Amino acid sequence: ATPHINAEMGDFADVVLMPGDPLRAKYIAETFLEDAREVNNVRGMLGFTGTYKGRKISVMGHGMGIPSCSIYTKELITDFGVKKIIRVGSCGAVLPHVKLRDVVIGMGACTDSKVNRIRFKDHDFAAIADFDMVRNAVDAAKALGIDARVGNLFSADLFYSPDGEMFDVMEKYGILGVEMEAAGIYGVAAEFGAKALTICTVSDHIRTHEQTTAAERQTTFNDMIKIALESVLLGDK
Amino acid sequence: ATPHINAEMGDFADVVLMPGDPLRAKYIAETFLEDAREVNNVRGMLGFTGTYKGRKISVMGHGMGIPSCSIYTKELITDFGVKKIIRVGSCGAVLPHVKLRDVVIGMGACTDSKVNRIRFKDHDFAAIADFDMVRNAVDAAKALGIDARVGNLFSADLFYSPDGEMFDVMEKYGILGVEMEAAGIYGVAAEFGAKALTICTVSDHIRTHEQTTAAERQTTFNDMIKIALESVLLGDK
Amino acid sequence: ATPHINAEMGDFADVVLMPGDPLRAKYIAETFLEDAREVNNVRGMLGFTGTYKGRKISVMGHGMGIPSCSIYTKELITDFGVKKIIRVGSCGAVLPHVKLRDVVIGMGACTDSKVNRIRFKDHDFAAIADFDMVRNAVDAAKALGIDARVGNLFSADLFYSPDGEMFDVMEKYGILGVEMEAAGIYGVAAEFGAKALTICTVSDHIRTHEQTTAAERQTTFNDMIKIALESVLLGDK
Amino acid sequence: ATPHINAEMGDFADVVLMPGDPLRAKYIAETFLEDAREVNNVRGMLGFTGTYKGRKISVMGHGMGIPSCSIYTKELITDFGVKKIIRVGSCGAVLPHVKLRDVVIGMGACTDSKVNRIRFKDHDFAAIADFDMVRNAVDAAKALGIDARVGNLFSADLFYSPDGEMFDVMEKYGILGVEMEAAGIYGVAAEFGAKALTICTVSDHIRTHEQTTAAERQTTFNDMIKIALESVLLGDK
Amino acid sequence: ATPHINAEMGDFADVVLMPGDPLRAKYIAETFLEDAREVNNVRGMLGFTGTYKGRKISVMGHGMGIPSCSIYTKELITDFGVKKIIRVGSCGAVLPHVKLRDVVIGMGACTDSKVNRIRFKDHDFAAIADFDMVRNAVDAAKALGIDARVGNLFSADLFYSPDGEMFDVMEKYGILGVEMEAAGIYGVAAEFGAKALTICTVSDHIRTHEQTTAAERQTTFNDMIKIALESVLLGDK
Amino acid sequence: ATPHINAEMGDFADVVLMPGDPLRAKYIAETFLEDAREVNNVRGMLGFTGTYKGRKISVMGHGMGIPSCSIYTKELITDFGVKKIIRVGSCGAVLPHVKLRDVVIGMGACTDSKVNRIRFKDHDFAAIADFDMVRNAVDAAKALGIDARVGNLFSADLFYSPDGEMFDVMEKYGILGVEMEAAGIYGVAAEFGAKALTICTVSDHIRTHEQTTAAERQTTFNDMIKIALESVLLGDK
Repeated sequence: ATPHINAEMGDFADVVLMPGDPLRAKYIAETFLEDAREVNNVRGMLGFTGTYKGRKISVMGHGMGIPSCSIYTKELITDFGVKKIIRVGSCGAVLPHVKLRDVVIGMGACTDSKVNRIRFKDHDFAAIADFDMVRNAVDAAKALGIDARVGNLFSADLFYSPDGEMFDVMEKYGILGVEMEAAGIYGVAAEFGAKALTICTVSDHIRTHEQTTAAERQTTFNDMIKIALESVLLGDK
Repeated sequence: ATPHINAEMGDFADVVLMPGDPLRAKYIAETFLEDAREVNNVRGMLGFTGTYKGRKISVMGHGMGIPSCSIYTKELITDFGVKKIIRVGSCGAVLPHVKLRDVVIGMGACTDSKVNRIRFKDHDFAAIADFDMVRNAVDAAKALGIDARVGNLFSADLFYSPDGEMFDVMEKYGILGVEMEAAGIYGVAAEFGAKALTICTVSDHIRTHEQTTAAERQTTFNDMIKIALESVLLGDK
Repeated sequence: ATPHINAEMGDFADVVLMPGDPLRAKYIAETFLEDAREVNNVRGMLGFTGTYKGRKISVMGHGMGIPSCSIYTKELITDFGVKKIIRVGSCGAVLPHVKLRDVVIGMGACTDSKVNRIRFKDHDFAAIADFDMVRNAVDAAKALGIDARVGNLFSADLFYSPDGEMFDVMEKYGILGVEMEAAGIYGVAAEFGAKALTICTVSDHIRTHEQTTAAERQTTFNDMIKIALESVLLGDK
Repeated sequence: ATPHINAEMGDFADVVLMPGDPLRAKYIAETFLEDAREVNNVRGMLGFTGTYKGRKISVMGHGMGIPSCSIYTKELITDFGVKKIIRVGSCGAVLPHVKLRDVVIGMGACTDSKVNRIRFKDHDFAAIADFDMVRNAVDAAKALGIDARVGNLFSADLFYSPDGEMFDVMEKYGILGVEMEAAGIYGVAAEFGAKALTICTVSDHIRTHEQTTAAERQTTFNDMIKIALESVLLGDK
Repeated sequence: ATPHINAEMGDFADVVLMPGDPLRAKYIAETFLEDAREVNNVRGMLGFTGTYKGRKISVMGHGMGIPSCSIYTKELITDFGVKKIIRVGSCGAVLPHVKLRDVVIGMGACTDSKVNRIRFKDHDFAAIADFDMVRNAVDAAKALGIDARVGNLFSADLFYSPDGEMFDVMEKYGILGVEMEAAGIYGVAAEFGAKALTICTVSDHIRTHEQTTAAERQTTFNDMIKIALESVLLGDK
Repeated sequence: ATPHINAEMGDFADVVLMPGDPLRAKYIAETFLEDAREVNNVRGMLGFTGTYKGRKISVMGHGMGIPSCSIYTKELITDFGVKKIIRVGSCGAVLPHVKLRDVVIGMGACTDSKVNRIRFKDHDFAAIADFDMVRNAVDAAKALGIDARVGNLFSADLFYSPDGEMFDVMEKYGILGVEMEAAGIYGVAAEFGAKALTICTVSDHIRTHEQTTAAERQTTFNDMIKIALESVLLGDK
């Protein structure tokens, strides 16, 4: 047990899927995991562990923002022996040619935060994902007939940024999606030596204002989860 | 409703007390408020509205870190008409003379987050609280026989910081307590024209590694909620 | 004696009001103080010490800009035993709802300077005044029928700045007045463990370019100086 | 022609291998390509275009440092239709487990330069390689029996950095090798919408000041050239 | 008349000598100038205009610190048509081979201040002096039998800096002396197209805490003022 | 001897002229030098050593950009005993009055780079030249009938910069010319206690793209070379 996780060593698997919403963690456990048991709920941040096709896989929320997820990722890595972390979430798109429901693989993650600068003596630290985990995800995605876009994500600190012009800048450099924690998870991974990956589904477009229809929204969410779980399977063999 | 709050205009009172833990919000609502009704539950971020000495008071968690609490605070103001936001929580003390169970009123808040610079054209924005709210808290505390320490808090972005040297700097300029969102809340209030204040209690001492036992923890927390509540009543005249 | 102050320990009272202009210090000495004698004049910075209602009080100029006043405050603190510093001055207003002749109290102070960042390892240091000194000033004010505006001031490094847009940002973030040293004084106070406060009178509106007349200037100045002296007495009770 | 390249559009192939040294470019042209011809030489920066297994491929020196390689990469993309760019060079290792002769593939590239921040509104731009090109390079190496290391490189502006503590920070965050231009090339690629990748051989080890011998560097260099040329062929399939 | 100078157009000569102490201005006027009249005295900042060998010259204090001297210089250039400014002052040395009483001419001026960055889009602005004025100052010195040292000065915002480590860096890069306004003057000069220069005598040593004696100081001061005056004559040709 | 220069001790004169292009190095050596012998050719960076009017001098290219020239400069000073470096190149002019074919002497050098900040604890280092070398050049030019302009240059990192606005800020602050390495050389000269100077001729206007013929360029280039060479002889007196 750590200050933010009421669990003991062994209660978590070596790989953890982390959605933002703790309730999404509940859903994944009850929909894709077999014999899933609740391993944590300290601050309502539900966490579960179970088996997917015979492999033990844990699921837990990470809260909103880099500060939130950084805490949870550090403890899991340090006190629970977690080796691989896969974040599953949503992102908004700036690129017009990037449509809704598109699966985005965060090879790297640009950011608004200063976390990386504090760690890297105010130099540019490229927050990147693990090559093998990205590869596995790509291979697992196309196996399901889904075309995933491997590229740059943008981790924002402020969901409500006062700098509108930044969207134009993001588009010019081709960031695939803007979310709020990929870069942080990557910093934490590099610092404590673990492997990480962030997979997102474009839920809404900053330009062509439109969100996914609830039904299709949940369908694509499940496609993403399948992609994640399958990549893990593909990753240990 | 908002993308992070499943409530309607009118479901929230003009004053909202915000602890970090969703479960603490529920505790306050069920122990101090009368006829508390759940008004929010999207990501388990429980929100409740009730009564206190006739005064309509709301309580809701804000999560961990500046980016998390910033989203909720902004939505409560712009979408639910909240006028005053009072953060209740705990902090770590760095100064030798500051002891556990001390009540710290964050008149100002230092931070290593870049959210303020993004807003203030990369200059120094003194994230400060509302004066009358600070004063109201000192009056309520004094009436309760609880001596309060008014000063600067430090909102860290990384609970697990790689820069252990910063604690010395903090001590050097006498920061009363270290926590994770005061600066962001003060940043939001100033941007959207609201009033904010963060009250904290010393739960641990950075230097002399002291922690409050479970019993004291609950006791001091109660004293803190008591202070914030009476504070609001004082501010009505 | 110091390289900037030709006096010995005892020549200065424990509290010292500090106007910008040394000529204004001479004024206060002979208009408000009793038995006030000149204790310093090294660089024209006239310093005086006398009595107000039997309380020993000193008055000395601080020059224009943070680096200037930072020298005098530092020296008074460490070599002349000054406990409280109360800068009394003028400022310009950006907010339309802030009228000429208004007395603004600086609870916090933003700045274009880098001094704070040099001290605070490039982070965000909230340059704040002493709380007790703030309410004391506010109380003295109301005792004279004056309702002071308590908030953020902005200590500019450049009177003639090549950045006009900065005023707009100031307006949206509610800064009450633009002056040039509160931030520095607050930084010094925090570094050497002393208490400080800055009270200003709106001499002009930067937006609606309207200046206070020499007549109004006198009347408001007297009022402010009165407030500062009375607050001191309140702090002795 | 451009101000730095005396060639007509069409003289370069859609893919360009770029070593730091122009003489090494000539070496690759005469040693690995068939019917290679000199397509540029304005400043001794030799540029050749020839064929490899029937595929048209160009080779051109890029010079030392981000400013030098940035000029060339941009011009090739914008005025010569170059689609892919592969930098081949050496790098020094700082991690204990990264041995000499090891082939390092820069999936990402950290940096000392301010070029990225100048493009990215002073935020963190994660300079990354093209996922497909990285994958192809890994497979090409695998087929040849070479175990490639995929990860983060560090592009330094100062070969002789007065800051030696940086090497330890690099070691702490797992950078695989330090060179001088990958981050710049990746920045240009993202700005002008092209594909890039840098492959390096570990020729020196910062910690245990060990270096490769004349024989070791010639042989390992050719292995790298093969991996690059083969990764391209693999990319057309 | 300006917000800080009650003089009128024409009251100032095309060149002004600007010592730090307003009193030194008085001394210069009442020693090196004939028919000198007090054209300014507002904040005790004495400004006189006289004649030196038929050459009309003004002298005026500028206060201590970049913000102070920036105001006076700006107004003198913009409203009083002053074409050349010559700051005369003391400076502490850090280089061992620099001895007390030495005459240092600042061709350039490093700094801690953020004023330049605000002016230069956060880039590095080389705060330099006017060449001809430097060459003339060297010549005047030669004729007077003095060997002046031309190089970099360091204009510090903080006389009581929290980090003495910076002094080692200053030494490392051979800076001749540390004062508090050269960089601000040079910035204003460039911003408005005026010519400026700063001449300093080594009043003390940082490493070897040794201050110059008042006796030596007076004569040295006179030697420097003579240099600055002789140089003005050389520039008129 | 060094990893970037395959020459030996004594093979270089204590002074070295450095054009950007190594082909130019060859040109200068075969047009102005007597018995010039090739001393280095490693990366095609042609270095020569000869005699001009009895005085032994060297010429060597430095490549494009601060990083490249920083490498060569450091090695010449620390490993080959070079006492002074003169960079001979071209620069684009922003000021209207600065005409084509004019000779600009960089007394100081503003920059886009972060190298100086790395060396000067993130403060403003005034990248300046050796005064003596500057005045010798202006004199050599005057003797040749050319009135050189002495002021500030801007050493840019990006030849193809996305921020087109910087050109107006430069214009406002009077920079004489834009180029890519002066601030870097001056930085190395300061770190290793050597003397440097950069002379440039206006090849074209960044504003109105006025382009001069290769013939006029050739001629003007030679004038600059003659000035640089003569100044060296004057430097021996």
